[PDB]
Amino acid sequence: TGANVTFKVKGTDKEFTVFTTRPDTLFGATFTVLAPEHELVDAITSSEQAEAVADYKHQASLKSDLVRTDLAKEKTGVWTGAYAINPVNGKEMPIWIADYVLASYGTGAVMAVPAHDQRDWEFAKQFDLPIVEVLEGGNVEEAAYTEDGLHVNSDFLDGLNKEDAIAKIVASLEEKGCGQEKV
Repeated sequence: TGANVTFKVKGTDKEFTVFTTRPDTLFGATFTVLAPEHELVDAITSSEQAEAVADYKHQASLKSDLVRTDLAKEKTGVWTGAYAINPVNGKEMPIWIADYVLASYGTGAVMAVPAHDQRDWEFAKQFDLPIVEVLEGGNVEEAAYTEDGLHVNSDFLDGLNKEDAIAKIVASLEEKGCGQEKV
């Protein structure tokens, strides 16, 4: 009961898809995270980042899934040198690779919404990435707010609930060809 969302890689011919349960949190997506093992990684890595990205892929391949998805472990990762385009507002989002995302978790790609996902939150805090609230009810600078609330900072989604916003966002994307609901 989710949605596939497609992100273009800025300045290239490349794209990747993320599967998300919460397409309505799209305006809160401040970066994207690919599993170190994702197919796209080598293609979009900048020449400056290439060596750190290779050391990081090596290090992550030395860790089991269970270790990598252990919430208590320090968050770890490296910037690819590339940016993704948010299909709803064209904003640029850095593309990082990180342990905590597995190649088998969905598409191996997540749109990170640190304000409302604990793992993304901890990664954003670790790496000083921006945190933007889109569901009201919490204090996202101090703790991820992982519950439902009315939308804010979300343009045409402002004031709606989960069911409503999911409907509108999905329509907006299917019409553009940048998304679609998947089961």
